[PDB]
Amino acid sequence: DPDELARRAAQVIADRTGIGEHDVAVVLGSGWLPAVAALGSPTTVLPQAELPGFVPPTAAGHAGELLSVPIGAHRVLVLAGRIHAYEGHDLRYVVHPVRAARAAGAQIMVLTNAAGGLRADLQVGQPVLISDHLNLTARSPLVGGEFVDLTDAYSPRLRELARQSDPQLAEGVYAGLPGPHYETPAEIRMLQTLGADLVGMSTVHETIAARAAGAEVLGVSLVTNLAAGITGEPLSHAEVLAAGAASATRMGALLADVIAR
Amino acid sequence: DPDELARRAAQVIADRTGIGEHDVAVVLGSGWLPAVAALGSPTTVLPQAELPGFVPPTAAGHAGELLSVPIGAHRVLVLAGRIHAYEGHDLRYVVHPVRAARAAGAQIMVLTNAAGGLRADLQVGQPVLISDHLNLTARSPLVGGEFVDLTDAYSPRLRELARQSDPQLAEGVYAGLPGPHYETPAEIRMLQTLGADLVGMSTVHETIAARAAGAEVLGVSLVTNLAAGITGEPLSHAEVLAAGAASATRMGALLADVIARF
Amino acid sequence: VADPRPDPDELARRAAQVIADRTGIGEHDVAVVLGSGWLPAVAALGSPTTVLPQAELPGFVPPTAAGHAGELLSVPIGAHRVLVLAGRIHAYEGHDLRYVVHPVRAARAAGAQIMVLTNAAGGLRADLQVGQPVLISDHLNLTARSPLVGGEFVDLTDAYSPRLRELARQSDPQLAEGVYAGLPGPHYETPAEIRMLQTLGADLVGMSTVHETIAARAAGAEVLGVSLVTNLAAGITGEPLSHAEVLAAGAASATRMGALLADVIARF
Ligand SMILES: O=c1[nH]cnc2c(Sc3ccccc3OCP(=O)(O)O)c[nH]c12
Ligand SMILES: O=c1[nH]cnc2c(Sc3ccccc3OCP(=O)(O)O)c[nH]c12
Ligand SMILES: O=c1[nH]cnc2c(Sc3ccccc3OCP(=O)(O)O)c[nH]c12
Repeated sequence: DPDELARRAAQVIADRTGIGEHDVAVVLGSGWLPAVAALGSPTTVLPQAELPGFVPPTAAGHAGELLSVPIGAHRVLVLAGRIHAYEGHDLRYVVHPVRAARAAGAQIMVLTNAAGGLRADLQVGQPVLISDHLNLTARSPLVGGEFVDLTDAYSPRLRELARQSDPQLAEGVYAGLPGPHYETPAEIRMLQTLGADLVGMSTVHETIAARAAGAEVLGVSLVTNLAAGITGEPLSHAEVLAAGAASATRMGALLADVIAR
Repeated sequence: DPDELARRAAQVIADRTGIGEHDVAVVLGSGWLPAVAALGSPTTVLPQAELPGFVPPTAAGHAGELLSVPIGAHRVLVLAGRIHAYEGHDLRYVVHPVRAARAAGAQIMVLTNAAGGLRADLQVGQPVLISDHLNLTARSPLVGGEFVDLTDAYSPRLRELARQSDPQLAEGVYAGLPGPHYETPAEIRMLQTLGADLVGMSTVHETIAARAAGAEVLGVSLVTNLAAGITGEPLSHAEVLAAGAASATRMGALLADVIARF
Repeated sequence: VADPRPDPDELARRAAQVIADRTGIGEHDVAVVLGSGWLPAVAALGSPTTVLPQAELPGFVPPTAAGHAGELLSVPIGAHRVLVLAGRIHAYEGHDLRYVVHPVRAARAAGAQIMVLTNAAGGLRADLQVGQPVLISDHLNLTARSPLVGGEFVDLTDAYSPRLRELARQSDPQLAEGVYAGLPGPHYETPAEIRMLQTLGADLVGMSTVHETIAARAAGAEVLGVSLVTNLAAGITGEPLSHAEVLAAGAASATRMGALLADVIARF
């Protein structure tokens, strides 16, 4: 049962961290690990694999670690790594970390990801606030009887708080696709026609599950590339990884400052 | 085998209703269930749970009802309560009511549903004829070697007969999505771009199955809410049940008067 | 009844071994998959040195179309040894995508560097005629599926090699190109769905190819895609044609396109 597995996970988290309740959770995606160094000093770090119901992250740069971090009056559950629908897991396992974080007390989820830019004026390494999403997976993490409203799924209030730390932050609609193949240029033109600004392979189900469980969501993409058929700056793979790591390191400090309110 | 479970269901329907043949079937959506109280004078009520093929092996709670209702010269099979794709069951169970009804002689399927309104002229509590659909589920109820042309899937002839009962009935394109989450405002703007007037969580597979089985389809949406991000108010299942309950007597009357014209 | 879930790479290796043994050819550098309406193309490719039933190869689900569909032919074309798969299986038949893309993976394991993937399609774009062959410039995968599993990534830029389209147009410079929308099927589209597909940039609509292209690119093969327009899509206006006119136009185009592919492959 998803709710009971979430309650068991939250019990182990409380016991292993010695913290009764974490009021904020952060899921770090691909390219986001460098944010850890700037978020704060962890009081506990443990493998996700030792938590009930957690399929260990396997994607390159997903540590598969949970960090407990004090940030002002807040106790922040940091999930360094997530699992993806393209790994073949039932969506109940994909959204279990978010349900476990809610059961551990998290009222606000920061969901981070890597994304393709669908606009030629986005830059590799640019952080982009998620204004909304397009679920283009033909799936839901919810079952019969769970009829959840996704108006303001990405809290306007949280984007406003982020812009108090960096008022220049861009925003965009994130298209969640199944993957794991990348898009054809014709698919990228279609996504622009459907009103998407960003493309990736996570987040939409985690957002739906977070809203169904009564949590507010702040979504942040790191643009790792311009999407198929959009020509962008000639960068080496080292320049792409370096630009991403520098933004992820800066965004850790920004998230710490925003969470601290 | 879907066709054989349909045939066995039709045999039991004939035996328990004492009616050899039903020429019309009505599927009542969430938001149309209360209309069963106001749709003619039912002579027989059968539990779907006692009919072959109706309940998925891992079905949740109690199955629905089937009623036999005389409406004009017609004997109507009314399916009160249905299986949705969002419950996770094979689409054979979503479309079994349509296939069982066809095997019992139904040449016309009235498929009803609740919908979010996208087109500006469509109001909460308005019945809307379905002109066409967008299947946005990436699924089909048909298996290999079952082909069907979906040109005029929603019989123009039946929409014209409905308009003899109420000549001001609007019509719109219905987008069938998986659900059960409601849409983001961004997804609603996308659906407007793709030409949807209505959004919901049923019907598209039942329509495909009906056409494949040789039945004509009338689709009727009740607008239970404006689509996400139009008012800015959140959406709830309570709105669908509330709009259905309030409209039940009107919608029952409409379905009776339209079916009488078939 | 149970699906054994064989490992794709090993099933492809074993299939390529049986293909080498039964054809007496160690390597096939080109593969051709002939879709619906494409059987007339077979004779113009050349004289086959081996013909065998697909069903006798490991991992091959037999195509449902019988006769000369469901065959593998080994055909010499210039300096090349060409693996011709007459018929395919479809996602609508309900099989796991590993079976849908297994023929392409088996062909790659037998040495195929280039895949020619042909299909039937409905025409959306105003200029397209029933019977017209159309080069695939790009695709829209509208199935919400992938034939790739966790950790397998592929860039689908130029999935349909511009080089191979240019070689096809050297053999017949009037060949049109268009974007193929791959749908699950097996129902055909409503007119409203077809107006949607036009908005999303599709010129052609069918029930195959997209997963085979993804699997081909992931395995390192170049792809040439060709649609035969068998019908105008739902709601698309055109001259009324009889069933006989439609079928005859297709068969004559398939014959010509067989000769064109023989000439193009000789220049690969
Ligand atoms: O162009 C692009 N198309 C589609 N997806 C992307 C991504 S995200 C991505 C891609 C492959 C694997 C994992 C990914 O994300 C993991 P997560 O951060 O969401 O946990 C970047 N660029 C593109
Ligand atoms: O705005 C909307 N978006 C998407 N679906 C809807 C529905 S339908 C619906 C909603 C909740 C639960 C079940 C529903 O369908 C059952 P049925 O009537 O088709 O049997 C109304 N409004 C919207
Ligand atoms: O209008 C159309 N809509 C959608 N699909 C089509 C097809 S393809 C097709 C249809 C039924 C069965 C199989 C099919 O594909 C065979 P293949 O050549 O890809 O192996 C033609 N016309 C339309």
